[PDB]
Amino acid sequence: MILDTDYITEDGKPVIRIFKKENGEFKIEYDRTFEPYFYALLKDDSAIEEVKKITAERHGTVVTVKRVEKVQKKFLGRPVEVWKLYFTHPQDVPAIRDKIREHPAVIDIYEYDIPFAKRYLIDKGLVPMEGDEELKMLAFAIATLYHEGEEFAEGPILMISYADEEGARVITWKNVDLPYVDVVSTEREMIKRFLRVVKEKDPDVLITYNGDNFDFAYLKKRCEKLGINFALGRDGSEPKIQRMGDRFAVEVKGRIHFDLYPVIRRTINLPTYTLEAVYEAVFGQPKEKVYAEEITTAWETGENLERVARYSMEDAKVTYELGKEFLPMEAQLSRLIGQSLWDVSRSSTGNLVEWFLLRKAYERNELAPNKPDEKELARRRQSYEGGYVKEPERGLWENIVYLDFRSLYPSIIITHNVSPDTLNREGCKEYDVAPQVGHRFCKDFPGFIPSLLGDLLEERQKIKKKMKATIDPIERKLLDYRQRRIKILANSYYGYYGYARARWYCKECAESVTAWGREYITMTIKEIEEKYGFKVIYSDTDGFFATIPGADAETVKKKAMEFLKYINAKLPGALELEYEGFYKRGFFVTKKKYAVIDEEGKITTRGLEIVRRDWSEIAKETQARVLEALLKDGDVEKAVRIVKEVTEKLSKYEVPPEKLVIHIQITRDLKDYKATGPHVAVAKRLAARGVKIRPGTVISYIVLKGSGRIGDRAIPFDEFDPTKHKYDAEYYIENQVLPAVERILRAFGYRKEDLR
DNA sequence: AATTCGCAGTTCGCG
DNA sequence: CGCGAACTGCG
Repeated sequence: MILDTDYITEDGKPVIRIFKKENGEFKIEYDRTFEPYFYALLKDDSAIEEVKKITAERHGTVVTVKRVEKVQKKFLGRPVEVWKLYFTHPQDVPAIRDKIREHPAVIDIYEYDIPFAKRYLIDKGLVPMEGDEELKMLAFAIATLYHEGEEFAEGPILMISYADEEGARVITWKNVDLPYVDVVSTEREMIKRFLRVVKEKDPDVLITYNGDNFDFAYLKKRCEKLGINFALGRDGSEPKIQRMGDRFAVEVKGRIHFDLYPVIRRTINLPTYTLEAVYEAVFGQPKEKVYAEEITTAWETGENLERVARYSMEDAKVTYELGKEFLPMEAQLSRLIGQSLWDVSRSSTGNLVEWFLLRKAYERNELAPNKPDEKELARRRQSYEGGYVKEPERGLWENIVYLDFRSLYPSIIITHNVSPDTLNREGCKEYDVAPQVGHRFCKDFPGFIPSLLGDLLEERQKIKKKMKATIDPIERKLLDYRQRRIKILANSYYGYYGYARARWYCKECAESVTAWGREYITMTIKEIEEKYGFKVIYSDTDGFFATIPGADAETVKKKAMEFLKYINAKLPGALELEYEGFYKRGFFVTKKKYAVIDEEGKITTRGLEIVRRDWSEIAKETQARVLEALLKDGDVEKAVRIVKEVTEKLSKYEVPPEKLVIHIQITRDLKDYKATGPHVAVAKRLAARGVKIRPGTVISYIVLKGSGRIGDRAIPFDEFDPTKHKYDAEYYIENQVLPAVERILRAFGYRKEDLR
């Protein structure tokens, strides 16, 4: 199993290291034969010996073109000849590429920004995380001494906890009377003991929660103050702290540093991403938070350190359990994309698609288009029309079916062969023409993307077959993760086409996909209404809700099935309309906001305040209770009574403050805000006290009694003191609870004033 | 740093 | 000074 690749330099030459786990044994394979390269398109082929002779400077060393070679490649499906330029060292490419490009005899250069170690995985056809290897995992966490106003890591680390399959332990340098606590005499001894634990356990994976931006940088700065060689890497190196623009990321050579924090933020939608909230959401069990003020207080007084150590132990324990839950899924992502788990677990959609495509392009001798520079990025600013959204027939409906297309956009891409290499390609026998926008797509050969998509969807079906047939629980589950990752990847191609930073950006492809989607859904709506007598209540992009106004539940179901047989005989290629479900009742509030109830009483909500982090729990819970009384009991009277009891509890200050918290993400640097809403106001005051506020921070605040601007009486919920602060009961009535329920209960004649 | 589609709370500036 | 537009966030 390949874990990662990198390179080191030996006598001026790159040596690739392949880090592997084979038969339970860690191995480093060295490859001295791989040459960095990129491609150049020349106006005339005699110009090569001119550019073959260009040189650059790399702090000290002159940089030469090592050697050149003419190759035949495809570019967007058309044959092309280019010069492959080889170099001695990968750092030669950034030093020289701008000067080779600026040459008047060079039309353009290509594949000039591919990191050497990732280039190696692609060109050698190596796929990380393949095979039957069990990885040894170890989670760790730290507790630090924090004082408001101090610089980062001016205080000592107080405890280091770690956990694996054998249990969890805490190292600390004060006496704590617990069996899982190991006491050493100093902070230096604690770090050194932790280093020895990691060396002795020799894990393949180090799991942290936000270790990229807290734990390792804290450890590093203490190790600098204390004179510790923090040799965590299997090659004896220190953790390598890389700038990723906004934040940092930390590598441990020969291991996989698996930071759960970027993984969870991209995998689950939670109102906040504290370790306690993530653990409770994933496993359903509570985890108690101990705050920095309490930790520092316990350390300086020497009292109740057992509580701090138990919290520290539990941090490591739940980090391990979360690592066990999420690492297998990320390993399948790594195998599918063909890049290291470290990389893919820190990457966004656009990057992941692009790395998959670069590997496929290499496999097919397709030269990669370049990323856009500034002038092209501005040229790609234009938007295009998206999915069709019908204004709902608002209100309460009975006996509804939902019909939707199976994977509408992937079906369109495959059926109509939508790809930048087939777009208006001249000379073909056959074309499909996008409605409205008119783009033509050659059908004579499978386009690059449709071909990859079709392979993906076919592989996913084969995995589902192997899953049901396989006789192995571990294999069955890894297959499940793989088919889920394939679905996400296949569903990512449409948006990637419209992504202005994409190498294979194609706005014509993107808007042809949406145009066909609009044509299929609106034509299907027309057929069901005109030929089958349905009333379409609401429709959004790839599906619609419909009923037969005067009909009973069984009539609606059966005629829906008849329509499906009718319409699917008319739909071309991979387009397929499917029966998604029957809902006894549904309430449609606005576009993209509705709730339905199935025959077993399960309520599904979409777009409603109940799902949003920026609405208080008291409002969300009231909306939920109103929707239960309407959809399940058909009892408007009960729903109104519910609202009146909630508004009465608020005005008597009987609601727990925890149900009044509003969670809102900070999305940018605080000085970049043109306007200051309440969460920005809270964040700015926290940053004034020295608190680290970065994009992605979730501000959790409560609105206090007073008047004027909400932001002027908003405070972090952590600071809420029910003895010195009064929450704004009227604010949570008038701005939270009543707005969330009013738009539902208006359909039955009630105004806000009859609910207070 | 996937897309376009959508709703709505807060703040503020304008007649 | 009530109203709407801008800003903002998150489905």
